[PDB]
Amino acid sequence: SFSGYLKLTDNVYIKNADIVEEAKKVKPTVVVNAANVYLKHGGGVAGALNKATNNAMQVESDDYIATNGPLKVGGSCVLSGHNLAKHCLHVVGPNVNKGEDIQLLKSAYENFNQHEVLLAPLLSAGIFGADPIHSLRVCVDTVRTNVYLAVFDKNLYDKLVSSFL
Ligand SMILES: O=C1CC(I)=CC=N1
Repeated sequence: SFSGYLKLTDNVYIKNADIVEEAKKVKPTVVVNAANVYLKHGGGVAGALNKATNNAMQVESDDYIATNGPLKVGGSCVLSGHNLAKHCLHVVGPNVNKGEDIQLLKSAYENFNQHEVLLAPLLSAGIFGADPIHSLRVCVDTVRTNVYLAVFDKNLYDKLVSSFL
């Protein structure tokens, strides 16, 4: 299963790792994508996960959007995990850089509760513009299922562990 994770709470674990590399090594049941409402996997975690699937995630996502329309901010959808996981839970955290409401971060993390165990990034962190310390606090206070957080940035990882209440 997952290795080298630091236990934060009863159910939240954290590691300084590239989520693509974590997914290829573990091949978890669920890998969470930091998605936008259009499932346009351009940059950040989404661009990286999609590129690891040789664009298969984008092809599948475009078919999903053609059929169903866009997701809601705070919403999610379950798609194939391709070569990374059994499934990919595409979760839309609020993008602060696009003026979206940070209050929706709790709704976004609520999606994780429908899955027993997940490999995930910190929602709304990185290019989404929210404070990662706040995202980790919402995560531990919202997610009740087992979440293995992969934090790409080492300096951020250290700051998150050292400041965790
Ligand atoms: O290139 C990337 C970005 C991020 I954020 C996580 C993993 N790979």
